[PDB]
Amino acid sequence: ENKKKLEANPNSPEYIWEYAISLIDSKQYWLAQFQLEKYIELKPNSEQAFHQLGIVSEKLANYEQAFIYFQKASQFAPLNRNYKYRMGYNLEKLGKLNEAQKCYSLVIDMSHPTDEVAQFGIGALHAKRGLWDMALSAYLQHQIQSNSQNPQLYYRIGIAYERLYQWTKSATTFEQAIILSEIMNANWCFKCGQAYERAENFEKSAEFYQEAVKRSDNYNDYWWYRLALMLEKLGKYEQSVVAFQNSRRRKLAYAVNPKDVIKHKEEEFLSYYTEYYETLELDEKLVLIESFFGGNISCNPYAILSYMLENNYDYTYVVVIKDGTVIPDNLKFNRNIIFIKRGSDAYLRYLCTAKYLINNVSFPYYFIRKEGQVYLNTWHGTPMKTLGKDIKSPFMDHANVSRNFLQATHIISPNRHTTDVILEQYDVKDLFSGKLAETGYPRIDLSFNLTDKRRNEIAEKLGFSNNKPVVFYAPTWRSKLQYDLRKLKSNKYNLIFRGHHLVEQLLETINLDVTVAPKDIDSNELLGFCDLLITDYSSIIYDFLALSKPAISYIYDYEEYDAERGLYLKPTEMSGTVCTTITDVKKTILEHISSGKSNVSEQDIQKYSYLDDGQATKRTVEFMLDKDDSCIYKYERRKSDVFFEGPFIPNGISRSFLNLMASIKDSGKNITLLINGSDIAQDQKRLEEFNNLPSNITVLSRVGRTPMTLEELWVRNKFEETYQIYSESFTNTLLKVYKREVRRLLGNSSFDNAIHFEGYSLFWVLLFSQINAKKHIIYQHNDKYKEWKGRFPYLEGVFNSYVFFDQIVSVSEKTMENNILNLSKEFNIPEIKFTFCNNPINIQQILSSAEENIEMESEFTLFNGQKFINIGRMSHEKDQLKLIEAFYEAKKAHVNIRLFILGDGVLKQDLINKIKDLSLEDSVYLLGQKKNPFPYLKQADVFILSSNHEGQPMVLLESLTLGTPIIATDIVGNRSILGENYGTLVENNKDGLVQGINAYMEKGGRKDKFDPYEYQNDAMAKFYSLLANLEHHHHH
Ligand SMILES: [Zn+2]
Repeated sequence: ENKKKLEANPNSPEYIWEYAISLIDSKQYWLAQFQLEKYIELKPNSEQAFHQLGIVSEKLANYEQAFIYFQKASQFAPLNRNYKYRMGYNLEKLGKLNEAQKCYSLVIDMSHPTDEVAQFGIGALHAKRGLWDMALSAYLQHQIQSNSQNPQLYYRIGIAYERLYQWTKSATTFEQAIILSEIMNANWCFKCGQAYERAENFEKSAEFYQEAVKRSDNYNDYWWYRLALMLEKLGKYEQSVVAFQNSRRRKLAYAVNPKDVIKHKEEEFLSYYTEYYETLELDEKLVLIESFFGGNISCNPYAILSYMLENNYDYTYVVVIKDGTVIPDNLKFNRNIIFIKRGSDAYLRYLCTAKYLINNVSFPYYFIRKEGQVYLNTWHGTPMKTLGKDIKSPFMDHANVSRNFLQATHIISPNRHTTDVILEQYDVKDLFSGKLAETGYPRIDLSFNLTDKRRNEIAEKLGFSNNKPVVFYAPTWRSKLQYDLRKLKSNKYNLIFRGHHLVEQLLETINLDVTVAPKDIDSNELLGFCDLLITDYSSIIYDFLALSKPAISYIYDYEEYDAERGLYLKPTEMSGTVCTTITDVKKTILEHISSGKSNVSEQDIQKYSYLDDGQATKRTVEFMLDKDDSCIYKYERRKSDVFFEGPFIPNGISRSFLNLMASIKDSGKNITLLINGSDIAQDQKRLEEFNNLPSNITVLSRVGRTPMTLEELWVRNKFEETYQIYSESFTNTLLKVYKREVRRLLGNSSFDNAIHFEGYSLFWVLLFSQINAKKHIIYQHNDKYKEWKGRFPYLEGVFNSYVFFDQIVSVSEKTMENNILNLSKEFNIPEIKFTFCNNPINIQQILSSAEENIEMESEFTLFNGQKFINIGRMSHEKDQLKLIEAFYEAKKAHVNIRLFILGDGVLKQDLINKIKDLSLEDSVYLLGQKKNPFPYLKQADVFILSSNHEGQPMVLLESLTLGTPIIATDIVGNRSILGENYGTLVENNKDGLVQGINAYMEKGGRKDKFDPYEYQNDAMAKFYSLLANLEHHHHH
């Protein structure tokens, strides 16, 4: 490329070496030979010079001079292995076979015993240079000499055959490496199908192309394309089209570009899933198995997979694994089992194609059960600590589990205790539209039916030559375990321990009689293998009680663990022998080993283990395939109404929602509330307002992003940017997002009424329009047109979405007509859709707050003539300056008067400044912010509201139920609640408030005849009139 003979300045080793290497890199070997001879004349001790001369002489086919040069280089660094190999190669090319073989032997003996030349011979170093004829010969020699059966060696042999264009030998060799493999490799299956194609065996080529795409974790369009070609050559045109259609990750005509649409990586990942969800067909002979997020293959899903394997069920099985997941022995060398990694492309496709899904915890947030899919959630044990909706530690942490139960069609239980706890503590009893059957855990079958074969294999895999008793210690995650395992050192029994992968790795096993159970052995097999079980707070004890063996509940830290996790059971009512010290554990072990007595109470077996007869897996499988209804827990579901309040900001909307919740709490219905848990967990005051809900409220929280296709992301982003109605197809595309999201959150649930109570959040307006309900209702708490043009642009999208609801309910009749005037004609909403419903009040709490809470009251209210009260925020909208000015004028005519103000705010200091101006320091008192103002509101004589803007003046009704009358400025908020019949209204000026004070002092409080129960009965009757009859379920 470059001459570099440019520097004709001679005799310089630097320039000579520069020119020589440039000649070698340009493959001008004969020309570089003379320059390296000149360098050796100058520096006759450069090891690199002898290295290059050996390379040059070998490229020049001077094999004798190559050996001489490589030898002179090797004695410059006898620890260099590449030199010794090149010595042997050039001797082999020379014909000196024996001298070369002694060289190869030195190369082998001086190599680390897992470097490739150790397990695969000297041919691996030929392969590193592309010398495939010599690599194949050495591979074949090393296989025959070692009788090796390593699949990796057969793979390297097939690679050599492939680069020699001996395709038939390459294909058959790859098939051996695959057959000899513990788990079939997707990459190997492609190399085998590729070689079979080049050999023109199309049936074998299609066979292994099919294997490759079935087991490929990542999407490979190339492999789908090659499979489709081979299927076409075979004449299978239908399957050829399917593979051709799948030769593109995205099949749909989105008419949009992914680069301009996708903002976040999660959006791209979810877009592939959503297409798979909508387009891929279910395989009626496919079963997916997942246990503990693929971290291991154990528990109930493993027992079901094992049962259906040994009974030869006609299925293909997909087992979900992670990196480094240990594989049980009975699953190796099985072509009917496909291992795919969680979260991969194959994971998403198989979640959308497997007809039968089996899990013991939960699928991730994006999983949606397709129609015709069977999802069996087995769970993973009898619960013993605080669990689910009572765990406040991460807010709404159980939400995806409650989601998964709503996605499930079948659920199994080990005992009625677990049935009650799961259905109640995950808030899904009335919503769960599937089937729950009490079959007992199939994992217990692995303990009952341990074979003498497997028992002997576990014994030799452990190192137990004698039939000494086996003691199994399996505690839960939370040093003492070191002290406890020394104290249990004994020759009388074999001690087996299983704990957390972290605990077992830093155990220091010497000085210990203990054996850490290998991770390839199931815990239920260990229960049937052992003779005595030691545990503390693990649900594995209830797998044990039906095995007629002694158990020990060793609970040294019951105080600490109960304080942290809250245990269901007291110490005296746990199973087996309850021990609090380690010396008592050893004493109890030897007592029971010698006596042979059982120590498990039969009352415990009747509570938790009455279903364990070693046949639960047949019951579960027949239940899942809808062939055995004998174990179903049939019960009556309540009808359900679903609500949305918002993010529970403490405001007028939340206070009205809480009052409505208190009024309907004993209606015999399931009141469901949908929330966004992340929007509430941030604010301490939002959580406090959320915690005031009645305890019977079923609560579901959205988890994660909404899965959307490519065009669905564009359509949504466009709508949430322009808020316009565009066409029928555009609207249907947008609404398809929210019907899918309703399914993701609720499954096949159905409700009587879906009530969007907030009326603001656009996401929840479109979502509630798609809930399967008999009636869809959305509230209006304000003048929506003023809120739209004042603060919230997205309210335009809400107005263009009122078409998707049946009723639009305002919180007052005045507000209703205002909303009709501003929205009905402008947005094509029929007048008949609009209605109103007065906000409910909690009469019992108002009455209880005023009469109870005998609290510290200022001495200046306790003694006076006429008392006037006002609660506000000093936000200028309350306008307390016009109040104190009307007071100064009203003190003239009548003087035996006092006034009190509650609250705090910005315009505070200006109030105390005005206190001295009117010289009323002893006639007006500015009390603090009171956490319970109802004692003051009852004991006062007049409640004054001088406000200029009032949104939800509910204190006005509150005071009137307490029997203390009202004077309030005639603004739109105070008139919407009072009108002309309740309370006394005045103009919004100083003179109007003085007239109201003076009119009260002559004539008294207005004789409005306000009945709090009449207002409550009217408000609730209007509410119940808005609900549905026995009408038909639908979505919009
Ligand atoms: Zn409807």
